[PDB]
Amino acid sequence: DLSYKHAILKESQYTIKRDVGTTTAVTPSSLQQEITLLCGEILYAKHADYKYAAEIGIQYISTALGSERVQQILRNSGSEVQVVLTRTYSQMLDIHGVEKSWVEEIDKEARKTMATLLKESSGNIPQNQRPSAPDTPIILLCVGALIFTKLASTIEVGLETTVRRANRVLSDALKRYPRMDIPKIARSFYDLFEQKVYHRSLFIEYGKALGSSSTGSKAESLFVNIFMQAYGAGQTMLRWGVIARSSNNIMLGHVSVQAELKQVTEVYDLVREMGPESGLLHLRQSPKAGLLSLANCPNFASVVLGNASGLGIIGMYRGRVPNTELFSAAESYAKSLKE
Amino acid sequence: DLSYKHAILKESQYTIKRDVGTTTAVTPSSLQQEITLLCGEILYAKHADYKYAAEIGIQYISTALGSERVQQILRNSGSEVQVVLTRTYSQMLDIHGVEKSWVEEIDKEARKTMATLLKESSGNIPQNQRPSAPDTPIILLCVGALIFTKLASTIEVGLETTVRRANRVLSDALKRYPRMDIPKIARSFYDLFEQKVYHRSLFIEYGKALGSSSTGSKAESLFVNIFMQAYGAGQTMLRWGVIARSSNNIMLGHVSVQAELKQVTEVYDLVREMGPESGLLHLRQSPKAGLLSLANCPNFASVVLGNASGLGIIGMYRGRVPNTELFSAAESYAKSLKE
Amino acid sequence: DLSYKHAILKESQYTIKRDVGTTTAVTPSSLQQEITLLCGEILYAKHADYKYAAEIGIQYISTALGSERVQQILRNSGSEVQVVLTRTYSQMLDIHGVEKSWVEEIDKEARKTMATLLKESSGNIPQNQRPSAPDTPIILLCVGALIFTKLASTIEVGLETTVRRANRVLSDALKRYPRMDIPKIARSFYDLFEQKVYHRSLFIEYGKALGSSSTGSKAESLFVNIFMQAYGAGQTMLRWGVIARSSNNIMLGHVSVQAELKQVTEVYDLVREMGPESGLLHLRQSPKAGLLSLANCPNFASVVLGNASGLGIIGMYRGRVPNTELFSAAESYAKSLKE
Amino acid sequence: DLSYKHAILKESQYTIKRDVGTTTAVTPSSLQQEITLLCGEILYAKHADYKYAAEIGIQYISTALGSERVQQILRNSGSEVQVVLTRTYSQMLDIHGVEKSWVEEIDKEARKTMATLLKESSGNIPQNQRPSAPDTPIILLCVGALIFTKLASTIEVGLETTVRRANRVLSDALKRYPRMDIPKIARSFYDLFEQKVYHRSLFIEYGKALGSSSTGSKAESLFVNIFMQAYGAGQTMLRWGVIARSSNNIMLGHVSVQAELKQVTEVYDLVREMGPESGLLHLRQSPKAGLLSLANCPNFASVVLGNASGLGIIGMYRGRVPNTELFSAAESYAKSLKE
RNA sequence: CCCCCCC
RNA sequence: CCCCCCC
RNA sequence: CCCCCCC
RNA sequence: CCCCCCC
RNA sequence: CCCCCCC
Repeated sequence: DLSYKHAILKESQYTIKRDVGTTTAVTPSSLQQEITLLCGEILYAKHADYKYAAEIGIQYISTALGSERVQQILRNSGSEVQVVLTRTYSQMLDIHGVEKSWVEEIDKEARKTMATLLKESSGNIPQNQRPSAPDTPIILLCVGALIFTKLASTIEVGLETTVRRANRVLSDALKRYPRMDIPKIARSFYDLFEQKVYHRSLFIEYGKALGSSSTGSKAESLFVNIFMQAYGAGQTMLRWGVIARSSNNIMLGHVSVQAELKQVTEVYDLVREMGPESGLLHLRQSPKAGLLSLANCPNFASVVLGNASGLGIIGMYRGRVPNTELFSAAESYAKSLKE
Repeated sequence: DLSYKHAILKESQYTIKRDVGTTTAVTPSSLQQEITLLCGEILYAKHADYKYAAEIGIQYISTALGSERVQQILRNSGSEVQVVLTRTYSQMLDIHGVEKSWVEEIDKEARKTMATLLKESSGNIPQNQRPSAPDTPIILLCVGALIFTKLASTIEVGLETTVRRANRVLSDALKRYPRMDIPKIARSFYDLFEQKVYHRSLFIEYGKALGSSSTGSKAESLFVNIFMQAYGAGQTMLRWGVIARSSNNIMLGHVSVQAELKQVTEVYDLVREMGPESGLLHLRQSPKAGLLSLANCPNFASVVLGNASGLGIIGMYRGRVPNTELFSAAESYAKSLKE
Repeated sequence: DLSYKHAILKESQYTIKRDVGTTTAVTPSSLQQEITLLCGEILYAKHADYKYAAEIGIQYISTALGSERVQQILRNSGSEVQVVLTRTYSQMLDIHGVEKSWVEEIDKEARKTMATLLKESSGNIPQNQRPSAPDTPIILLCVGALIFTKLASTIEVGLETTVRRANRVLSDALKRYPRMDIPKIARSFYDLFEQKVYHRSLFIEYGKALGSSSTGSKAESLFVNIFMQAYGAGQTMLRWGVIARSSNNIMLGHVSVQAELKQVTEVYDLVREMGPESGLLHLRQSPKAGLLSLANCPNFASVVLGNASGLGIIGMYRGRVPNTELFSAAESYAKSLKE
Repeated sequence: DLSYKHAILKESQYTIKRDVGTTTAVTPSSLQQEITLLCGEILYAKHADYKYAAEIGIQYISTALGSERVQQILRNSGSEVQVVLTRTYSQMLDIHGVEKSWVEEIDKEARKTMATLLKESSGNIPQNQRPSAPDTPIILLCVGALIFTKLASTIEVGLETTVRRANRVLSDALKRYPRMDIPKIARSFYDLFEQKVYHRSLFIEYGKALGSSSTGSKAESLFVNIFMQAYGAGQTMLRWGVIARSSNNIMLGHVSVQAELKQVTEVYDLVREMGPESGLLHLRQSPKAGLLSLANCPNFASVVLGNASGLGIIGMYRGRVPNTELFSAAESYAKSLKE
């Protein structure tokens, strides 16, 4: 059945159309040196409103890939959003859907903070501490990638995890910019990813275009590391299933587990059939996701969760254990094997 | 998963573009006999500023490979830096991005030192002690290759190791040039490698074009020896893992180590899949590096570090030991086997 | 039937008469050295109005072919437009149908830009950067030829494609003239081609008189390359049909495809019967075009479009697929053969 | 389509007219014994200005073919240049477009060098070392033919290749004339070929009139060897395509390659249709060149370039690889077959 | 009615 | 637009 | 550039 | 319905 | 996030 369902979904002669009357903003590569400034003036000043930081990160992505490539990416993502270009005025940027009041506020706040830290201090600002640093857009996109790995999770868990992991992953940027509010920027990125779902596809295309590069700075290598940490998002049950098989859990040989193993292997075969893009299904909110669910094998899922709980892997996972006896037996065996 | 991640990174139909508006300097082979002089006038005099010694070494590399081949190397490294040629003036060199004041200072300092060592002494300067010696550019590039092997490490460790190893590796050059400041030249080379990342690719191409040569002087053989000592940079955990497997450590048979051995072998298979260029991934700061990390196998890494500590190989390695009990048990077994 | 229709259209003893009371402008060869200046003063300055750039390109064509040959070309194109010669005044040109205010504005804007770029800069303007360069009329006609290849398409697609292709085809001219507005010049050329349809015949005659030349500059070779890229305009279905036959698509052997293959071969026989001038039928808007339509073979057209979609050739083609089942089957087989 | 494009270009009832008000210089055969002297006084002396050496070689060509035949050659090349004859004065030559100051400078420099090498030396100048040697014009035309083979390439590559190949091809002349500056003479010939394009036709006519001769010296045989090495200039992709077909590359059987093979064979059929003069199309800058481009078959071109790269033939070819996956696969297969 | 991609 | 290696 | 042995 | 830990 | 010793 599962192969037939995927065959129906894949073999479609008709293309969906959505967001027909909508538009979005991009910034041409000719403005990259400008957007960098903006992407850094968000980082070293303490701003009251961090509402469009995610849009500025996506603007930098658009400068990197190019306006035409970004339009093509949005078009092939199933969304008929018409790209609107970015202009300059007196210079500053007039990004579509980003209020000019916001851009002026961010610029003025950063200029005032820079003046205050230059007047009082000894005037020895290093090359990495200024807003026009060239890795500041990647530093903002690193907060974006941290909150990207938690798009399958909830908002509160995502924000808490982003802040916790960014105090260590982004320690160097925090030292360079003492006053960068990872919570508010992470909230902005979560809002962008939820509202504009095609920007998940744009962000993934940037991740690919960055990982495929021949050279990169440490900021881009960090961004790619986090982006790849997001790969199996929304499918931790499959990873824990292969973990359970590697652990040689005895309760995998139970009668009901052996009964469901056929369709479990069917799900894994479907994973292989989709191939490399299967991992990005839940990150993209591809409607095709959910063909990879193991919820139709309650006993296998309970055994997998029990094995994970025994090994300590389960952590604070919020999934359901359908069959509690199998869960407890698997947990006991996994603890025994671990000890 | 790891094979799929590498498949995504490798199978990219789009090329990255960076350093679009930037330029760099090369020196044509027709100026090699001139750059040699410069590359040696850095070595036998005591200079206040050693800021661009690395750029002069890279200039000699550009003379060796050729301007067009160097432009091609920079282009295929993912960087759209426009090569700027080198000219002469009254003769001395006007290298782009190298201030003419610096070149004049180095030349004048070397001429004054030569006059002082000729007026006072008996006038018996041998053929190897003069700045126009033909192995002086390779002697400078040897300090560069020593600091090249420490690009994955930190700056202070790199400089300390460079000086310590250069007092023995480069003893003959030090005898020939009593006043050559390995610390400042090493600092210059570290600065060049950090700022201009495409010059890592140029330096690797010189290493290949030198190792592939049919003949070479002892300086070039030394440079190739050091360059090959840099091969596995940034991946000492994989080397220590194969060391642990060769040592037949009993704690490799632990439950958790045997649990993680599958994905460990996956990392090694990915190493084989990339092939010869895998070793140069961290040296080049290829963003694709980090697919070879064993950080997702904490128990295997702890066992490997314990085995290394028992054998005395660990030295002063600064990696983390995740599971301390496995580390201590492996260290005890490794010491027992060593004794 | 199709041969009979073409026989009726071809065997006509009566000549049509149109544009009887209309006139058009030409420029004699004696003014070529003057028109060149104008054709280049459009290219290196930033003009508010680019309305008659196409007429200036056509004026240069008229200088190249000659006034009498141009009148003959207009007469044999089915249009009874009376040629009006070009005069000079105080020197500048008074082209018929081109307001003297426009010519004065273009000349003054170019002179002011030249004065600004000479006063501020170091006064080292090369021979190719000045308006009086002899390939500037061909550079303008290259934008005209780019928008010529998109006369069967729509206006927006034509302009987008012209700009995209001119950033690469005309990179050297863009470097020579940093401020040349390919969008506005392309709009002017599209307007000319739509309003004055006999100028399509003039432009084709220039393409022939240029391709037949024994020698030419790189600009003229580029113009001929683009002009020949326009050859099969308006008939991509025939090209994709021969592509499908070359691909040996199995769905070509379907019952309905084999039913329609007879009249399909009739269309191809008509193509051969018309011969070399068949390709220029849609470019010229020859009313005889439409005898080459494959719209009366819906199943063959659907199979051809499916084959193109499978091979990736279809791109973003906007034609209709009549029979969706054949389209999908052909697409599946074409993808299978491609893989 | 390609056959129709060539049919349009070939079937033209109108002849182009260019260079109407221009003139050029020829030298009658009655002055050959004089021009020989000049053509050799360029070779054994060290001249500050080598500006018109190419014009002197072309003058010798004009003496060889004859003034009337040279005028006819210029006329049938599509250029309406009026031949101006050459006169003598007190003897020396007054060549049109060649300043008499230049001729006097060359003659005086050669006479002074001859006096210096006769006064100091033992006075045993052999018959081949004097300027009046009868193969000196052919020795100059050999540098001209070396730079002729690189007219499709760039200026810097052409000059570098000319010098590199002339140190070996023209070793005997270099021994006879120690001070002959192949770089400056090659620059002069490149300038002539770029400025006066009809002189490419004259130079080709000399190549034909020399190859058709019943007897010749070793200089003329060398000139014909180089001239024939120039035959396929500007079309190395076709030669590499037939090389790939000879290599039986498996990736030629790919789906897209087999898709494009039809129009590829169309290009080759057009090559056969034009016949012997097809090779000289790019050398002559015939505007008809570009009908032979394989740029409209990106997958075939990528496979051909990959095969060449595998066999080591690609060298340092600067063409584009459109489809990188096909290029890499073809390169791998070609290396495997080579090994 | 016809046309509609890429180069 | 085209061209781009070696001999 | 080409040629290059033996009979 | 699906998802849900850690890095 | 990754890296981190010695030669």
